Amino acid sequence: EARKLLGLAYPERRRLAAAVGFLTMSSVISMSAPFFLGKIIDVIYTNPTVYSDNLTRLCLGLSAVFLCGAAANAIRVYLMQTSGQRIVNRLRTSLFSSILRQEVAFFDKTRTGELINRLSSDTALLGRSVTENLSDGLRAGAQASVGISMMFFVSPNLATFVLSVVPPVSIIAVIYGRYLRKLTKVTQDSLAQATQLAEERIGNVRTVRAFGKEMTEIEKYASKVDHVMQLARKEAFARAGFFGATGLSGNLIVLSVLYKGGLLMGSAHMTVGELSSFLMYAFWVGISIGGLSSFYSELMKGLGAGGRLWELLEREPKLPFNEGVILNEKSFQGALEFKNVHFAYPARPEVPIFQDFSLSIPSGSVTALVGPGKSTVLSLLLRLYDPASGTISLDGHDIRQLNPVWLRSKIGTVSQEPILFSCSIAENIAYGADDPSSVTAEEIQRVAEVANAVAFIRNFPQGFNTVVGEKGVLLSGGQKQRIAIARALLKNPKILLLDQATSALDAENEYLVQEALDRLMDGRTVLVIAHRLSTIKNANMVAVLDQGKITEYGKHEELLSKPNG
Repeated sequence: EARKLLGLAYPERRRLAAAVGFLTMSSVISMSAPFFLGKIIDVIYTNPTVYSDNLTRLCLGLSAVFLCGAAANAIRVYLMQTSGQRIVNRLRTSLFSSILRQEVAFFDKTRTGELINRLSSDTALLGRSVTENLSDGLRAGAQASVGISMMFFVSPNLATFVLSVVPPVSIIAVIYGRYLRKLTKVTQDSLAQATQLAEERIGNVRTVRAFGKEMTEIEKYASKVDHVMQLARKEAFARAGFFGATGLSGNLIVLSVLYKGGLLMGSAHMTVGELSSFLMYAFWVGISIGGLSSFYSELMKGLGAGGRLWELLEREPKLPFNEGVILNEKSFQGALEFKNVHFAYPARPEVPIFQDFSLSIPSGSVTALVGPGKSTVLSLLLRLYDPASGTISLDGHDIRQLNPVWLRSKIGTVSQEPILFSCSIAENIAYGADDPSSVTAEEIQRVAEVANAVAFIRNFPQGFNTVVGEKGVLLSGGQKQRIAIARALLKNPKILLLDQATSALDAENEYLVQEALDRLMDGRTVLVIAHRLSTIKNANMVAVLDQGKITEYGKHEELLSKPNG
């Protein structure tokens, strides 16, 4: 905890030291200002002598001290703010890397709102409570120490009087401040309860009107708001008492401090300037107390934010993200098998997902699953989740030992409703390739021509640089699926995993989709998951899944003449 907070400021060792030096300089040459003002006043009022040549020099000299204080304050502010920024940036980048490196299963139990809030709000608190708050704390502490210590040096007898009435009175103020707060909380609770009755009923005007009971709601609300009104009166009385007592006490305390200082004769006589210095120091101490209180509150909030931020950066990923082996050397075309895998979602272990599999995929096949949960094979083949009780083999060797990046690069998937990123079409297509920057302009046009997407990609109102997304230029479903079809062609997937929408679409544009969605059967091992009979009659195997198991694993001819039907 506290040991790790020192680590954050370790990159900034030289910047922060200068800030503390300039802070202490400013405090020193700012708490010796009341002392000189007393001398200046005594030059002209306690005994005027015969005060025009011994006054210009003093003011002219003190102006220089004021200038130095201003410069020191400026430099301190600049250094502290820059250090805060340069710590917050590092925290933000490291937190984003740690979050993005984690496994998929973590995002199921954690909402995006919490992660975004940690990414923006809490980092500001953790970067401000280690540099831009300790300066204020140190300044407040120095102010209080120098103020109280030097207040005894001017008049000890009057300093023991100001520490016998101010302390006990301020104790009552803290006690009296909680009564008003609890009364206000009570009134606010009653108002919230009354409002919760007026939001439900407006939400159900249809049912409150069928029976004809509408006025009765008006009297119920009237009674509730009257009850809220009566409790609010008891708050006003206490507030009036507080205001009167606080004004009277302050005025009488100042008058009593002033009055006593004129009756001290002989032993400790107070010239005009010394009284002014005394009063200034009292004010300074009064400010410093509130400074300390604010510092403590801010420090506690900062520790609260740090408690949550100090966790994601130190969490081990559940499954390996790198450090694998790539066999390559060709001799690999979609030859994968299953060994009766059993697993449910890690998010929900209640209902089973896959209880049995005996499915095999050969080279140059258009094998097609069918049934009624069958879409989760997509998740398994790309190594996002992990089998619980089973084994997936790819050309003898299993997919566990392989490096996930190369495996996910070779396997390419196409769906019906694809997520579209907020960028130009000239980039989204390049997103498939290994290097999105190293793409020629004509390659995008050629790929659009292959997928027949030039009808809209070239002819935008903003051209190729159109921002595509849910906002602004809304692309149609057919076009936004044709762009996805064109996306995967650049990475040359040896295994293609299509998908079928249950809801039908317009047949006017169906020719282009039928020329890209299932016309990509260019010798690639394809596991089409569809329901149309055309794919069933235009493929090798039509294996059927039902009740979490594989029943039929024959070609189309064998399954064509079912024993029952």
